[PDB]
Amino acid sequence: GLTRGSFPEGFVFGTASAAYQYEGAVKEDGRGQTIWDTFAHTFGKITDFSNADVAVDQYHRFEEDIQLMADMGMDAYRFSIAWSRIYPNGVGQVNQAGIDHYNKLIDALLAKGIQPYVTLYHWDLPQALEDKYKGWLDRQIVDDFAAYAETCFREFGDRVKHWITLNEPHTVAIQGYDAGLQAPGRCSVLLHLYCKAGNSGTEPYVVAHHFILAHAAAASIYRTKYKATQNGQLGIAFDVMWFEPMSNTTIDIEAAKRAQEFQLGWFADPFFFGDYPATMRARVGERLPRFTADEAAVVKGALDFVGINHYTTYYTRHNNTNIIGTLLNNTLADTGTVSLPFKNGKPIGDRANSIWLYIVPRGMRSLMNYVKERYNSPPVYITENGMDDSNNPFISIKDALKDSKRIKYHNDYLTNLAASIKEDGCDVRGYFAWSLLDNWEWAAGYSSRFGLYFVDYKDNLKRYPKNSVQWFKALLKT
Repeated sequence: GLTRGSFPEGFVFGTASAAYQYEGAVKEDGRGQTIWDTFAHTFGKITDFSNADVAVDQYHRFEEDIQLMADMGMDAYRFSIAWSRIYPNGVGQVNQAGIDHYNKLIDALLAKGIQPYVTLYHWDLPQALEDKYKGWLDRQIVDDFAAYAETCFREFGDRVKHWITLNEPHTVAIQGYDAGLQAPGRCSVLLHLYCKAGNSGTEPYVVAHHFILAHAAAASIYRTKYKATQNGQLGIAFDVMWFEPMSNTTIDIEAAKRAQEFQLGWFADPFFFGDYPATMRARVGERLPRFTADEAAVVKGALDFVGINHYTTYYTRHNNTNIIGTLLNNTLADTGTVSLPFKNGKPIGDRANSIWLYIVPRGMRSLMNYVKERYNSPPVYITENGMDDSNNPFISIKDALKDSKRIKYHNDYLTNLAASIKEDGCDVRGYFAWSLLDNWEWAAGYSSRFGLYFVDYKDNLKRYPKNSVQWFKALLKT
C-alpha cells in the first residue's frame, strides 16, 4: 500500500480549509462585512437556509484543530486570510486585531512543526469594495488587492513561505457572474430569473481579466520587494475537472481539449504564454479583454507554482448553440462544448454526496500529464482533493464516522498521483486534502460533509475523527 516512500523525499502532505467556511466570529475583533455575509443572509442563496456566522468556530478553536492535524502527522495546513479582518473596508484603516489573530495562528502551526500555506483570496471580498465599485468588475480591484497582498507579505512573510494569491478564479467568474449561484450572485436575468442584475456574456470575462492582473500585481510586489529576503513562493489554486471525449471521434477529442482550454487555459495560458488561448480569442471575440504589452510582460511568468484543485472528470462533446433562437451569451455557450458525467446514460463513476462530484481516480493522472506537457513541467501542488458525505440526521454519529468511501477515494487518487510522479515524471510537490473538518460548504451549507473530522453541529461543534483520520495517520507514519 501507499506510504511516504511512494512519493518523492520532501513531498508535503496537508489538509485545507478556508476562512469563511471555518472561522465564524463574523462580527468579532473588527472584521468587516463581506459579499458572502451579504449573500448568506439573502433569501434563496443558501440551499439549507444556513449561514457561517459561527461555522465551526475555528477563529477560537484553532489550537484544538492544530492538535487534530498533528494527530495524523500532517506536514502543512492550507488556510486563508479573511481580507476583511485585515482591511474591514477593503482599503483604508488596517485592523491590528486581524494581524494579531493570524500571527497567533501562524505561530501555533509552526510550533507544532506544521507549515502554513496561505491563500490570500478565498472568495470573501469586503462588501465595502462591492459597494464602492462593484468589486472584481472594476480595474481598481487590481491595486486594492495588491495592497492587501503587500500588507500580508510585510506582516507574515517572515514565516509564511507559500502563498496562494487566489482560489479558483474560474469558479468565481462563472458561478459569481454567469450562473449567479455564488456571491455576488450576478447574471443575465434573461438566463436566470433569480439574479437581480448582471450580464453572463460579458462580466465573467471582465472578472477573470481582473483576477489575472491582480495576481500579477501582487507577484510583481512580491518579487521586487519581498522574495529576495523572505525566500517564499507565490501561486494560484485553479479549479480543474479533467475532460475525456464523449466518443472516439476527432470532433469530441478536440472538444475535450477545448473545454480544458476554457477552464484551465483561460488563466494558465496568460501566466505561461502572455495571452488567452487562441480558442477563446476566436469564440469570445471582443467580449474577451486584451492585455497591453506591458500587462503581458507582468503577467507572463507570474507563477512560481501551479495549485490544482482537482476532484472529478466529465465527458465532453462538441456542441453548437441552437441556430434558431434568441442568443443569450454565456460562458458554456462560448466553449462550443457540453461536459457531463454521463455517456449513453451511464455515469462516469460512483458519485460522492455533491451532485457534481464523480469519483474518477485516473483523472488525477491524466491531468498531471496534461499540465506537464502544456506548460513545460511547472511545479504543481494538489491544493485540494477530497469528497463528501451527506449530512444524514437518520444515522448515528458512530455510523457517520465510517467513511470507507472517502478512504477509497484518497487511496485511489493518491495512487494515481504517485504514478504520475514516479512513472510519468510530473513535478508534483505536495497534496492537501479537502477538508480537515466538516464545514460550511458555501451554497450547499451544512448539507455536505468533506472533513476527515466529523463536526457535531448539535453538540457545540464537537470534533470526532472519521476512520480516514487513522488512514492518513498510518499513511504518514515516518
